Amino acid sequence: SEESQAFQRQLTALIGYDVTDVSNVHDDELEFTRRGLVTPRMAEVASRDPKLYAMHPWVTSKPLPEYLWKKIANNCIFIVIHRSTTSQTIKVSPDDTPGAILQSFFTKMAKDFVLRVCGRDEYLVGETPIKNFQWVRHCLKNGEEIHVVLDTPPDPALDEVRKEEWCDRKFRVKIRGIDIPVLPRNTDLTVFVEANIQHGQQVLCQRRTSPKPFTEEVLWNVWLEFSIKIKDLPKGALLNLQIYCRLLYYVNLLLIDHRFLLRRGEYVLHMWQISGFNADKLTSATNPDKENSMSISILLDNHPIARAEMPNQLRKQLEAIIATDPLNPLTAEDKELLWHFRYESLKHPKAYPKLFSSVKWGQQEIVAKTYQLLARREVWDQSALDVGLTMQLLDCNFSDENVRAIAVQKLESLEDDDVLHYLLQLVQAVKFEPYHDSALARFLLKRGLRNKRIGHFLFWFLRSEIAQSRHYQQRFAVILEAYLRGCGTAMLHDFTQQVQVIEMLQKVTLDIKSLSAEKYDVSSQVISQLKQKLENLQNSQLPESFRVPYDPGLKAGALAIEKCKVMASKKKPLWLEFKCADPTALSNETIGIIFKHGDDLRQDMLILQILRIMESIWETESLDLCLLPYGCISTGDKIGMIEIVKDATTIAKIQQSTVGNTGAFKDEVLNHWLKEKSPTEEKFQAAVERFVYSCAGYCVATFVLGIGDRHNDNIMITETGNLFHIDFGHERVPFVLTPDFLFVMGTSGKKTSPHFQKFQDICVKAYLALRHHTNLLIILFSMMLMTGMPQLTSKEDIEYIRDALTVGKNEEDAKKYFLDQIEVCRDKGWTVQFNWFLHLVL
Ligand SMILES: COc1ccc2c(nc(NC(=O)c3cccnc3)[n+]3cc[nH]c23)c1OC
Repeated sequence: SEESQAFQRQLTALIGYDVTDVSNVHDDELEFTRRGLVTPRMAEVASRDPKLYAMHPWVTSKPLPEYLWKKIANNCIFIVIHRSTTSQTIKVSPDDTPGAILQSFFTKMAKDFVLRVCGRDEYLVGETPIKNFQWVRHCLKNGEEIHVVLDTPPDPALDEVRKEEWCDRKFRVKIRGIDIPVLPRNTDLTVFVEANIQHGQQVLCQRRTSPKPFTEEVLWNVWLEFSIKIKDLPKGALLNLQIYCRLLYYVNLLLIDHRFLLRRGEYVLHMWQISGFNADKLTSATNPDKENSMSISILLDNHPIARAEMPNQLRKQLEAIIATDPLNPLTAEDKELLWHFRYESLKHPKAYPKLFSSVKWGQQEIVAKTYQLLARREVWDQSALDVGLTMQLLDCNFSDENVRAIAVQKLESLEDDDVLHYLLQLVQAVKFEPYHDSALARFLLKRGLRNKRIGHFLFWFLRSEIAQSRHYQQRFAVILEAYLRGCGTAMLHDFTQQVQVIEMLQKVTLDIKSLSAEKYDVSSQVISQLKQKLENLQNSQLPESFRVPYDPGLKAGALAIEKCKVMASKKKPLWLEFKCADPTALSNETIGIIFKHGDDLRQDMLILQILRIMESIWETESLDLCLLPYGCISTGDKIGMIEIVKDATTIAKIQQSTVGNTGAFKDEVLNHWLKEKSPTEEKFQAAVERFVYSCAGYCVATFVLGIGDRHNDNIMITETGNLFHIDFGHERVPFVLTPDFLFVMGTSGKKTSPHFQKFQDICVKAYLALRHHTNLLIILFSMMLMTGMPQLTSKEDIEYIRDALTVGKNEEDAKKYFLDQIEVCRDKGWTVQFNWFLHLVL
């Protein structure tokens, strides 16, 4: 058809990659997966409720934390309804449904409709108590009043989805040879090929070639015989082919394909080059740069596939192995114990990761028995979702389809609320699937299509990776295409505007980093063309309005060209401010966006999301630490959108206003600065308060993730007392608790204080609360390192967090350890901060 072509061309542009193009393939797994995804997509599209889909109530089943109940001192919540220029305030109880509210307002004044929040595409509707809406919980936490407009439900027809048209030999590979157009480097060290049979980052078996000269063309013409039988290869096994002299080049080929056939025949595989363990090392994708890249050539000639009583001290040993954290290596002795007593091990949902990584995947009969084992899934199926546990089964240690589906099965009882929390890490976990079609991919697809807020973020998380990693762009592009094919015409339109806006702003942030070298002075000569360039696009190019990618409820309109600037940084970010598109917005404030180029913007995403998780983990134990994890979305290569928090300034800038000299710091400017911004001694008091919580929150959070040692430049504070770290994109100090912080805390040097006793109190409460979730945190950390960073040590980088969380200690030792950290920051005072300036001559 012809309109099926126009729309494909559309999808391509939304995606930033062409899923039909086939220059860089060697089997049809990608196409097959496009076909396979049609079914679950269509099922979820037919299944979802029109009305609730269009309105996407954002809701939770969690209780209201004690610290938000305190703010309804009366069992009544105030809601303010609007006509056009008229308004009225209604008393309501926290167990009231928005249904029970519209009628008690219609009975109120009486001389069909829905309540949507003023200034936003957000809605209070569906059978949920209003205490349970996220907007309502945000308004309470922030002391703001609930503003809502009476209007019509959005026509569900706007989400119209378009109709779619659619034996016993040992294993052996021959290494023919290697080639690369341009070699010239060091000189001539030897070079060899190493072949691994791999399953779940476990090497089943390994053969090398002879060493030989590193010329632009090397040849071996050898059969490498492996020790494994063909019949013993498990589904998901990779042939991992590596070049040394030392690891220089890698590529992978799936030994068994998406059709359960053994891979046979000739290959010429274009390899990836090491930079100078991580998720990139595992990809089945070949390098698409056919011209510059090293290739290897190989031939595959080789086809069907498809209890009693435990003694006492053994149980103790078993149970002691199970109580161990996810990063304690299992001894051979440990593995046999788990395996031989597998059935006793199946009663402990917690044993599952260690049990399934006690399996000899390279023996067919053992795999069989493992599959018979997972048929008895009573205990697993009946245990409560432990997200931590489930993530472990989706990391690089598990390549078995059946082990990974019981993890995914567990994810099914996450409510949208929790999915949104884990959504980025689940997307990144797609990098550990052996095949493009997975239970995990389909979970994401389904949940994305069932809820617009999940859909939206799923679009950007996938597009973020599609634009910046060649290693996985093909896989993620197929998943996104599948998504965009069922999300609906209103969302496609919405997406199209967002992509147009960031693309236009790219041709801008583009030509501007250029105009002043690295000299930090920003000429008005340079803000000349910025303003000119913005005016340009405003007429007949730049969309009327766009959904703010990191805050999808909010609609940005026209630039406020006057307030736009180029920021002072060595990078040259755009400081952009937009008008709100929504005439019902209560405020007149601008939407400020930093548009930033030339940095790993994905690590900032990873870190910020872990922060949000940490807040929720704190929520489950009734704590509020007033983090401010600002919005931040990667749109493409080295480059994206970042939310500007209002009335906020850098600590550094605060230190450079009164005086600003060369490495000099003052203890009282911050405190004084808070007073000058506080119009009442009251509001001043509320500030010192927020500072104590926010300061402690960042100290703990940041200690734990090992990102605590920051320069002043990258710590901010709001006029209203909220501290917050920025720019996580990659003597020492565990965190930033400097004398200027301590002076706000009404303390100095040796002595104590009321606010400082509190600050220590809150740190300890918060720390030991994360230690209750030790395992979840280690798995997120570990996963972040593998799918997020440069190079990292499978036992060194990752183990930082175990020591940071002080694994294996009683609550008392741990409190001590953390309180010692506070003392370390005290001793060093201004030292490290000063060092930065010192070194700018080293
Ligand atoms: C007045 O200058 C700023 C005001 C608010 C800012 C702000 N910067 C923010 N973030 C950043 O500048 C930033 C840079 C690179 C990577 N991530 C975050 N940031 C995140 C939330 N709010 C803000 C301001 O510039 C220093």
